[PDB]
Amino acid sequence: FKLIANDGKADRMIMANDLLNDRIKSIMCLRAKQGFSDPTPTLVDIERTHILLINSHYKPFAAMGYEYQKTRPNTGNPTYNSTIQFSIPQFGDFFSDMVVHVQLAATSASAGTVPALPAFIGADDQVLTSTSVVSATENTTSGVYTLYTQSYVNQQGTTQTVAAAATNFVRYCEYPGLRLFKRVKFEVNGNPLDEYTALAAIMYNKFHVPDFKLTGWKRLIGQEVPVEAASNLVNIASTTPWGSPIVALSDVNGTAVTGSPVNAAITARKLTQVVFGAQTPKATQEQLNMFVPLLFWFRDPRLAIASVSIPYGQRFITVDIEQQSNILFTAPGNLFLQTTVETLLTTGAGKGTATGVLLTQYNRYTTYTPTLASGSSIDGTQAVQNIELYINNIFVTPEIHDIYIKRIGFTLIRVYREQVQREVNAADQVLQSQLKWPVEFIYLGLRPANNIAAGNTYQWRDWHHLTSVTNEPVYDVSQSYARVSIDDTVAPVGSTTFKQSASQVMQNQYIVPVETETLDTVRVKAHGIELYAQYRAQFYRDYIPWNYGSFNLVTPQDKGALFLNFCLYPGTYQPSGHVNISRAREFYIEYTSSFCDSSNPCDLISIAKCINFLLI
Amino acid sequence: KLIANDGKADRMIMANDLLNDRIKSIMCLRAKQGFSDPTPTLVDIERTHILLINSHYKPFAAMGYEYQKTRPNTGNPTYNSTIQFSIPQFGDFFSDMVVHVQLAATSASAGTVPALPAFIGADDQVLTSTSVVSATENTTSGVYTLYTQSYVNQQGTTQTVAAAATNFVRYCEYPGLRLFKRVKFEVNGNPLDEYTALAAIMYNKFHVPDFKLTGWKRLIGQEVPVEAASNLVNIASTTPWGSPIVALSDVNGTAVTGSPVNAAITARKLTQVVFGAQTPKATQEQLNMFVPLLFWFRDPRLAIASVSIPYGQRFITVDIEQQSNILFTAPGNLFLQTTVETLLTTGAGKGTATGVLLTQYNRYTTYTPTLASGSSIDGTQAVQNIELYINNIFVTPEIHDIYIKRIGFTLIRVYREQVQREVNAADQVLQSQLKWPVEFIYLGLRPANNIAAGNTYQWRDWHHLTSVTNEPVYDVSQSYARVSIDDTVAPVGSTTFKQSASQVMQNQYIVPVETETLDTVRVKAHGIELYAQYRAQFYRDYIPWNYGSFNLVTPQDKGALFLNFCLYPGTYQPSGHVNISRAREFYIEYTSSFCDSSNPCDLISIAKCINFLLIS
Amino acid sequence: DGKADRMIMANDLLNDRIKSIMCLRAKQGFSDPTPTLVDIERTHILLINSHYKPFAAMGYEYQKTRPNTGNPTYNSTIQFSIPQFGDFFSDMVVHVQLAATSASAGTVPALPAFIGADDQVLTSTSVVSATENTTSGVYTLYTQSYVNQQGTTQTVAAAATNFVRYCEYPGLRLFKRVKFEVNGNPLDEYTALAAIMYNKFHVPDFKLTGWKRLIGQEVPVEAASNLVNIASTTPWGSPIVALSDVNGTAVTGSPVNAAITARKLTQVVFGAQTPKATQEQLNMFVPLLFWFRDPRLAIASVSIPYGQRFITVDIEQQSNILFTAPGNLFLQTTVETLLTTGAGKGTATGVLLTQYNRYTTYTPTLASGSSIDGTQAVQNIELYINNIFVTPEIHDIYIKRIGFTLIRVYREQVQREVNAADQVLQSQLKWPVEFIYLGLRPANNIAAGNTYQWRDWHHLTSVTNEPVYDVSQSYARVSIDDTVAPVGSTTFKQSASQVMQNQYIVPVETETLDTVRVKAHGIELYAQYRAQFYRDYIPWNYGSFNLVTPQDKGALFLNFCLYPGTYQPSGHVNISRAREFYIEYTSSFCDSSNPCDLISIAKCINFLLIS
Repeated sequence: FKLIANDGKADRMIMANDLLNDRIKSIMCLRAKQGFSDPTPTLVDIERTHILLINSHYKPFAAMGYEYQKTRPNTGNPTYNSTIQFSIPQFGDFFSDMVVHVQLAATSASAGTVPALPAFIGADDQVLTSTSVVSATENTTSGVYTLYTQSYVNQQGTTQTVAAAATNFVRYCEYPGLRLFKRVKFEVNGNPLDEYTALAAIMYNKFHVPDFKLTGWKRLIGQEVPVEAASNLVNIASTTPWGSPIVALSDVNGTAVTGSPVNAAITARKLTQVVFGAQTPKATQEQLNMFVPLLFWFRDPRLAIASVSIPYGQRFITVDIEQQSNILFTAPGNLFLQTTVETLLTTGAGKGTATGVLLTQYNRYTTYTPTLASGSSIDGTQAVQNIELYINNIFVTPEIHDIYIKRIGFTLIRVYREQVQREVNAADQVLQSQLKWPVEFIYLGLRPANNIAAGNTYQWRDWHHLTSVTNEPVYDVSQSYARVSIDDTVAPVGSTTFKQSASQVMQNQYIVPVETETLDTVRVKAHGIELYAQYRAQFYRDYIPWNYGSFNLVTPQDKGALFLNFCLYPGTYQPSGHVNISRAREFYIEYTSSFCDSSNPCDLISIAKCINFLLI
Repeated sequence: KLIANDGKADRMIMANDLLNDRIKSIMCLRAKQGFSDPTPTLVDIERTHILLINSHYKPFAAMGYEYQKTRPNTGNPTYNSTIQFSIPQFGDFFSDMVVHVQLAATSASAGTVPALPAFIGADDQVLTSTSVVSATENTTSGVYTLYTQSYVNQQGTTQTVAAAATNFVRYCEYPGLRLFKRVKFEVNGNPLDEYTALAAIMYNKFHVPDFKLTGWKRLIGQEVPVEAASNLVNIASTTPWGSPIVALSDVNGTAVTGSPVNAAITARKLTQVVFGAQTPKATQEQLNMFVPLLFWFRDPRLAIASVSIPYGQRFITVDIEQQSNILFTAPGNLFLQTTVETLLTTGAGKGTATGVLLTQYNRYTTYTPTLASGSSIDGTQAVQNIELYINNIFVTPEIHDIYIKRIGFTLIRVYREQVQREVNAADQVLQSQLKWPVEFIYLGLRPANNIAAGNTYQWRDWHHLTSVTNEPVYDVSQSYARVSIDDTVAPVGSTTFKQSASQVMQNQYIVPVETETLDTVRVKAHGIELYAQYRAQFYRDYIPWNYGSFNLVTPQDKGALFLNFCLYPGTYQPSGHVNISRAREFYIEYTSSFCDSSNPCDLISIAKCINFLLIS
Repeated sequence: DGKADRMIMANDLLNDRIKSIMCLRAKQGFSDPTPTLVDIERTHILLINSHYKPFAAMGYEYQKTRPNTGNPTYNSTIQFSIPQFGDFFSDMVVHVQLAATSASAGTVPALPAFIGADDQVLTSTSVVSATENTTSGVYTLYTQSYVNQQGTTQTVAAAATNFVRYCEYPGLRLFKRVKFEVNGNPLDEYTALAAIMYNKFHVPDFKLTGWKRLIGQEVPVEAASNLVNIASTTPWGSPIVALSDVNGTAVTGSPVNAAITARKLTQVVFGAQTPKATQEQLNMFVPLLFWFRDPRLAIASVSIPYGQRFITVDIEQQSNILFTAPGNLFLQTTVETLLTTGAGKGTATGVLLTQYNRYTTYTPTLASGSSIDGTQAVQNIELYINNIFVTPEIHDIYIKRIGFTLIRVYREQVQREVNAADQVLQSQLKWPVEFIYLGLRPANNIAAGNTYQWRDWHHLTSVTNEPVYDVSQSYARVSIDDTVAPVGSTTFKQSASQVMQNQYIVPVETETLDTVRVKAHGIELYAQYRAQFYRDYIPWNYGSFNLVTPQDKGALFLNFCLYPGTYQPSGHVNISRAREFYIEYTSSFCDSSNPCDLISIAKCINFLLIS
């Protein structure tokens, strides 16, 4: 390797080594004539034109240290569905990031009973006991007798009696720490200095938690994390699980048989993902521990709030707590409805009925459905065992503190501004009347009202989704076959003494959450002037979060989360664009919907982050 | 209790005795110089010390942006054509660009069920319109082996040969990346910069971190996984296993290895499903893509002055791939059922179809998705819309005229690609495309078969830089059944106690196994070693891990290599390059364990070079 | 305008600055009165700005080096020279090559003991026992045997060979000790404990796959299945699809046609951690995690000359890197139940069989006398060094004017613990502390007797194994008399089977730390907080893309700076307090029966002279 510092026009413009060497010759000549003993230039002299890519320089920081502090509420024993207020103690010169520790008690569902059995299916041979319900459909024309059986069993398959004991399981909604804080408010002198609701908390969940922070984020707000599990070897090189008669076959023409398995080429095991946390239904949800961060601007250390700048008399963190019925839900436990259909094909007298003779073919089909126990609901006495505000307090030297107060003047801050408009229109133009400061960007969504409805059995999951979610089942079915000869003196091949039997049993069932988007197009208009033309919602959900923000902006998973951007660097502190209001009086967000109508009302959610100023 | 001045260590990191001296001095000068306030200025402190609590920012020269979409000058768009957009006159600058492509919903044409496979066995051959049956006698063992093959749909209903059948349709992986064969930024008739799908897949591998991946996939039409949860598989203190095998102990009291016990946790499984453009469907929905144009001027800092590239001579030209490389036929609801049955008789005629005393029966059943004959893609599928979206930046007139008169020039990065087809196991390939300083080079040796029409996995392998083979993984359902056919003799130890067993394919996965095509790579330029002969994992794993930070993603593709020559690939500030003298005689040397005359490969080399752009 | 826009953009100030400068330039006689971009940038920032500054000429090239200590082996000290090449040397990575290796031939072990007390038979292929029950008429038969994957029964004492696997992250455990020697004295050094703290905290997802490939961790491969859902059809037979009861209501548990067309994805692994008959040659590029990996902090070769600079790697034993695992050998456990109703019911001679049931599991089993190859060679080991070159003019200025460089060093202490709560003095802290990795790893995680040591060795919690079963369920009915109506008859036989289709092992983590408290020279730096504060909140809040929230439930981060991972210092623990530094813990797991290691790895600030 030889370094080449000056090769033509390209190197002259990128490295400028001829100039750099000329600057050195000039600087050493001036220092020498001016009487310096050391004529070699200073590193600053070089840095006035050229950057040094190898450089160990740094600056000393004004002496600084920090320490967290727990604080209990002024409002006594904490409960669900209440307002909890913390004082911001006088401790550090500044206070910065905050996080609230919430402790929810271990809880179980009340005792219930096995519900009544389903109604009859077939019109014939109806029998109802305490343990099963049996009906049948005859068909003497085809000779097929269909028998319907439904019963209740546990996981091991033991039949459960109607009205016997049964207990539902309990689960927390997804992201319960985000839904638990109905409203979070930082107020000084009676008025809210900044505030946000659970809609902002879930907007943050979708746009500002990259994967290198996700596992801890999920743990802070009570969302279970998946755990990877490894299986036995499913492929072993040079062998196969298939029996020999079907392996490595060739047809009569020498060609390998389509559908004939061959030996595996690699040795591999399977990975599966399991969850067993707050969102998985359990007989007893263990004590839930969450550390909910407060998503205020001053979480940034550079933006730490000077303690003397706010009186201790009226400075508070005030949190409205969601109700338990929106956080904890019952779910089916160790109780399953077994639905079995059996077909018996007879060919003799009475065929198609229960008295038909000569059974040639038998088939069984069976599914299992998790079932709710009657009268088993959540424990309403579940205690909020502990809640405490953690405040990071920063300390500085007395000299710098006095200089900082007298010379800082003000600080640039960011605040939330929320508006929710109920809609039954497929298309509408919604004046944004809570938007009233320089807006950097707006989170936008059209959440169906059913996502938060107590009648939606999937509210625990759908509440934070911004789309209409339907549930598509995926079945794992075990197929079996069996043939048996009942006459040891007659050849089975081609005889009715060569019986047939088959079975399809449900092995497991998955639920695919299928999102149907609620926004087709979005338009942003201010005083009859387009800020954003009518573009497909996919432009705001996919392209804008992809192009802007760097690691501060995450492309959202939710198909309904949209980002109306007005700045060049959405995550950074340095201002880089806004829409002032200002002539923003008539600020309109116009949408088109293929989902929203009178039968499917939705909430147009628009949350903006605005710039304001705090004078210290 | 802050400390600030504990020893030499605190003296060099915080320098608090120095800072106090500077403050005490500054207060005395200002007092001596007649200032009303002697306390220093934050700038005065920051000339030596850095302030960790600082809300300072600089005002930005007023600017705002707005997107504008335009249609091509070349009329109705089609596959296999050139589409050209003019860049309209709108803002003072134009920046990031994205192209909306809309492909009509499409399905395959009607076909037929193909002919059944040939005979497997030599005996008892029967050909039906609905099944093909053969057999293999074995009088020595008494085993009659019966082979049956037929066609079924998903529900299992038999399909008649030459009856109706329709194939499904699928898109190739990353359709938005392959759709654009070439993308041109044209000025004065000269290509100012251009790239291919090869550069697009290099970007897909190296510059899409996980916090941008979901949105990136949606922009280019790649399906996104959807996580689905199952029923509870583990329930604390119970089991799915029947009691006779649960928690057994041997005669010595030790727990039986292989005897399952109750579960200790309660868990669900998570599986992932896809159902988008790449999943075969009877009808693929209207595919909407917003394909970003990966030019350098996507950076807002590097927006192009509208005056410096005049209107009327600036164009975006896009070459569109043929339809047959984007949309593909895949098997529909038609499956080949492969069944082997073995009959173990012991009486007269054992091993033939006339065997009498049947003792054991086995059935083995696999299913293979099958293409219908004469069912192909719709060649009239229209490109329903294509529009270029351009971000337009507006600035004040005062700063505009100052910047255009003073910036002089701007650095740009341009693609420079070369593809050399190889049948040599090792070769030294002169890189003739290189004319300018090179920051880094994307490298790969892609097998020609990955883009060959004869490859039925071309829809998937086209962007892979290795040789991919397909390894089946079988989910097998095993069943057993035993029945006594004589109620007067005990079953145990009697031939009246018949046996039956079945193995049915429940599902099958395809594992894409990558075989690396590059063993070692060496970089030699102007008779100078810039990279010695190093293993391919050095360029694939080590270099992307060490350099680039969040701007350089470690590639999943095992054949993606990154030859770096700068310290910070991904930043605008230059940080190293290969100079033009060496770039004009530049060699990339490889050794391969795969490439030979039976496996031709293309050595793809795409360098990112530095050039310049004058202003007006 | 107005007020808000005057403070964010100050455009009326900017225009007045422009008007002022253009006039003063005209007053002073400048030919071009239009302002300079610098003059604008003294107050306002230019969001569109293609300006850059030229860098002093500099290039880099890597170099490969073989060790001074002869042929490399396991369980040995390997030392490298740092050759003289560039003016500075920077990032380092070590290529390790481990030979392809297989287990020695062994045998099929002895069959298990009898389960039932009756009808006990032992052959070379199976062990059979039975439990009678004349009261219920159920005769239970137990059969255990060895098979391969295809189900072919294996004979006791016949040939059988174990597979081999590597521990997880073999590149991190192989380098038992990595140290940078300068003039005899270790300038900085770390262990595998520091390497796995980097694994948990400093590898974000955009670097994860290559990291795993660098240190020998297998990477999952996504695999797609056939279609499982097809719109407007179903896999279920007609008799159970879309049923309605007698009231017209759709039947609960009756499947309907699929609404979407979807296929499944699953992940498979088949690398160094997956057991194989032959583990092919393993190639790792293990990076050395020293501070001077940052190009800016590259070490001047003149200040640390050749001959007095070395990289020394202590290599772990093979028994901690390579392990045996079950091969193509499985124990089949089968239970059959025969309910008879006639004479001799509940015994082997009972007549009238109405119900048959079979339960069958398979457990992967080790072959006897099949162990790892102790002669497996370290086929190659080489040090890669990035060498940085500069012009002679700037090197001269830089060596005379830089003075010193701040460096960071690892300081580690391991404390064997049997107390449920303790106050542990951190006696290894010489220098200012930026942050501390904390962990309480059970001694059983690195125990030779722990069959899961290949996996648990780097975990900081107590790990237990929870099976998850895939079970195939079957049913069969047969009429054995063609003259009797089957419904309601004992001639209508019943049969059912549960067969294990697969089995997963879920690693269940039990945290070993409940609360942590930090006391230093009589000062509380951290009150007694829950472990989840240090594992979840602190890594989430701090560090940006340089601090990853750890997956390990036992990884704790004791932070004392504002920007961990960045070169510019942003907070530390003064040395006075560091000399009397205590970490007080509370544990639900550690006791006299469960020893644990309190692992504390501090990152400290140190200076380094130049020239």
